[PDB]
Amino acid sequence: MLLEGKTALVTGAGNGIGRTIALTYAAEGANVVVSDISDEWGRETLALIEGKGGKAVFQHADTAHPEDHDELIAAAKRAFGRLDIACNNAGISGEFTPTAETTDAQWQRVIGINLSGVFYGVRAQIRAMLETGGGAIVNISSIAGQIGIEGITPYTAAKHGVVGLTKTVAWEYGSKGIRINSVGPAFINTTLVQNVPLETRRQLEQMHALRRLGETEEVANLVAWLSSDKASFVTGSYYAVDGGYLAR
Amino acid sequence: MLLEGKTALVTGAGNGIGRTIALTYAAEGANVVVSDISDEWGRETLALIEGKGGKAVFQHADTAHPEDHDELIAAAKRAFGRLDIACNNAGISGEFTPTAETTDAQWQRVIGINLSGVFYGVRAQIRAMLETGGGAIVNISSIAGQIGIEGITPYTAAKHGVVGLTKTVAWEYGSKGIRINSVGPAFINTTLVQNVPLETRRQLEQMHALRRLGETEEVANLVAWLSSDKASFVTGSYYAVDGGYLAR
Amino acid sequence: MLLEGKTALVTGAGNGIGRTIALTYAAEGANVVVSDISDEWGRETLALIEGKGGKAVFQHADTAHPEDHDELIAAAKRAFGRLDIACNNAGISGEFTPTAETTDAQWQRVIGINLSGVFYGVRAQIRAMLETGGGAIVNISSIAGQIGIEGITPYTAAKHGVVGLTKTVAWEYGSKGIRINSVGPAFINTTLVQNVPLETRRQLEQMHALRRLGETEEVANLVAWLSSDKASFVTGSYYAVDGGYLAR
Amino acid sequence: MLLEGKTALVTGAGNGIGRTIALTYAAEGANVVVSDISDEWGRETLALIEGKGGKAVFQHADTAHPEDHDELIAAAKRAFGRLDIACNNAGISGEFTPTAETTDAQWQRVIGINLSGVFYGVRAQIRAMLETGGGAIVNISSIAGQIGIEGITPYTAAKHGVVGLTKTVAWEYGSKGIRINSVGPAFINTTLVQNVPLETRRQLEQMHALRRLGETEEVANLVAWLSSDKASFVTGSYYAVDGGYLAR
Ligand SMILES: [Mg+2]
Ligand SMILES: [Mg+2]
Repeated sequence: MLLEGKTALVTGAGNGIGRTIALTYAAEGANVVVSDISDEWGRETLALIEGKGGKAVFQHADTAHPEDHDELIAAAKRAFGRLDIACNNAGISGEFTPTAETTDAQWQRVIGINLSGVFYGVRAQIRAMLETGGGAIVNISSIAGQIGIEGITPYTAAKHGVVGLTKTVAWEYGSKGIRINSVGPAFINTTLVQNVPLETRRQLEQMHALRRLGETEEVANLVAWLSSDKASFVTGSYYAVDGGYLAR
Repeated sequence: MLLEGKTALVTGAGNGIGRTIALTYAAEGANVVVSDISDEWGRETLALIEGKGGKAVFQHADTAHPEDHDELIAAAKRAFGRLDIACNNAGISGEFTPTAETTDAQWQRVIGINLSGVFYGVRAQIRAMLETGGGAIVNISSIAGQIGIEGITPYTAAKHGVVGLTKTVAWEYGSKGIRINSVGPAFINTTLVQNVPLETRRQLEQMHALRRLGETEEVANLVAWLSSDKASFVTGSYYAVDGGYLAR
Repeated sequence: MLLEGKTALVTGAGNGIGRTIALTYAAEGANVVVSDISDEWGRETLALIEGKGGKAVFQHADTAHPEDHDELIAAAKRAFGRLDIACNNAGISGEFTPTAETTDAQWQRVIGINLSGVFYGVRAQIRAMLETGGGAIVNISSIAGQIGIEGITPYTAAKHGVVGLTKTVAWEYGSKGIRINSVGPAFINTTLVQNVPLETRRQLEQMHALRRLGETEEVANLVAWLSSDKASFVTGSYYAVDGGYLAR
Repeated sequence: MLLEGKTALVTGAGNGIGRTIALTYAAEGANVVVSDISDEWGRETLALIEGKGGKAVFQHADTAHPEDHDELIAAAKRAFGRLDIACNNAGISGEFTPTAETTDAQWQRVIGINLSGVFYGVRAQIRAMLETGGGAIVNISSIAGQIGIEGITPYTAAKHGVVGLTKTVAWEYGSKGIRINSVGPAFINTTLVQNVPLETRRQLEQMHALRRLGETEEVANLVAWLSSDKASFVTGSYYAVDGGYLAR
């Protein structure tokens, strides 16, 4: 086990990559504070964990609301005594819309969830970890944190911004035992990409060196490693899980 | 003359890098729409342009307000008939504050000006330029768009976000006559920077391979070149003007 | 056990990072072909592996000689029957010498070992792995594959070259069952580094966000993970183990 | 004029991007030392320059031979008194060959010309510039200095290596007034790409945001700017001229 005895929080854990991250953290021996804006999906992730003999609680949060992060910290300390690990996993892309046609609401919503929500989490997490001797934070960025993808200017800006805030936090808090890294998935086999046409999926697949999409466990495995004491010299860094996407 | 007969917009043109960009645009023959949140400062840059025989007007805009960008486009159209070039110069980093102590207001203000304001500007500028055959946009990022600087998490996030949205927009509009690139200054001898102790400047200087700080004209020269038809194969890219800061 | 039943080759395995990589591979259950230019050092690493109950052999190779790579493949095939994993660990930077004073012999030696030797190894390893269904290759680069370090132009060139050839090979062989990635250590507490003055180490330490040097096990842990089936969506990519060095 | 009164050397100047660089340097007012391994092509470039009223000489060099660089320096000092500017422009890709099939001679030849030849030039140039108060060096890298291109492992490694050696030289010599930068062209309309099929050229074109190939003047214009006093805060940096290639 990678994470025996450690307490981990995961945001956006009711579905997709966040759900797998939560399940993997618990399989690696972590106590997990599952969070999602959906109570139904969040509680289902919790039930998944408990059904496999893991230790977890569910706490609702809208990560775009600063105040909800304090409730997350509170839940961790109350259930498990300390926060060792946090994963800021978040929103989706939004709809594909050219920049000239992108509305204020699209820009604001994507920025809110995928960038501001990460800052608010990271700020609360740091505070908590500083009390119990440090810890490890992983921010889920994207390949869109390194390259651009047409139609999703807001997400690209957000995901780049996550890569940046990882860098400055690493230097601000490295002395004090907080590691922080970003993870950059490419296209992963989750709901949204499952609903598009075989032709479009083949097109996406062909943008990867491995010529397939990734699985959520392939991302989670990385996240779990970066969250572990095996990663103790790893901070301020972007870790792709991109099947070679960025390499061409 | 790199820019004879062109019409350029410069945001944050009231002082520092943005003032010099505006002057250098006029010196290279462009008509200039001077913008700034401060009307007094914006009017001053206009006065310096006009003093040398340049053609310019001033138009107030709060670039954090989406609607004010329409007034800038309109001013360009009213004074000179079209928009050929835009430089989104944006602002400053705010006070150095570690992430765990950075307030909601700090985060929201710096994001709003240095990231959202650039998106609202790029959006408006694309729309305008598409009416008359295209043009060139230069976004001023920072070294902070590529590395972290302790104490300015919000600015680092924003400036990384700027590098990302440049990439997307370049692919979205590359066939439609629009080039867009980002510029990454390091520490530049502005009035703000001038006042810090010879010791602290000696510390900033030593972070550059040239072992000095840059001048605003060294930034503006690059911006002018990137805005010109000499740069006709240059798009989607980040151009440091950093005296070697990123190279170590 | 990340690597049960796998057979791994490690070059430059006689000491430092390469010795620890080899041990950690054996500890994770792989058979290990130990290689090094120094037979005494290579035999020592073999002895430490065998002492713990690991399965290993030693095979001399000068990795700068293309033909010696054939002897390494053959040793893997003779002792364990196939090659599943290879780590091209390569060497050291040589003496710090400014570019204008760097000799032909310095340039040619460092390029030969740290760049050409990696290409000859990757070439041989690809050929071998293609015979039995594929495998995983990890190239040890450096922070010097992403930034410059004064006095080691040849090493900087080589280590950047390693990051590049990783990218190409990943696309060339990604459909044929081969993953390849690069690892970028910063300054690591090897015997070489251990002997430098507490002052000079304090200067190297301060260049890392963790404000210390790394341990060879912190590098090897990453290498082992990247060599394993947990890393099944990871290819073409650079994975720092740099304690935050690149983040400023 | 950008370069009035300055003396510039260009390598690989008998054809393609190097020839255009030479012609542009001379149009910008520089005295030019044209160099190529082909005397015939080299002398034709010289005649082009002289026919437009420029000042230049031709000096043969094989840039893979260290000794030939001393002859280049000697020619500059003898004809024009000093070296202000140098452009290390070089070889070609070689044949497209998968890594497992690439021979020792292919790896050695491409590395020799595109990497070692750049180091040997840079080493000689530094020495010369240090005598007359510094200057500016531009290294022609490629998009292959940032990404991988299947079939050209040697060129990818070489072009990455050029990006790296630019970084360390910038820091070693920034104090002493030497600027050094790399330029990264994408696919440019030169002989080799002119001879491939419309279908293949359309495929290449489609890898650029501008959806066309670049022209040699678009590259030279950049090189000339980076070689000029307008670029005085620009060093250690990679400047794409890639039509947006790297941005996706
Ligand atoms: Mg790409
Ligand atoms: Mg740095």
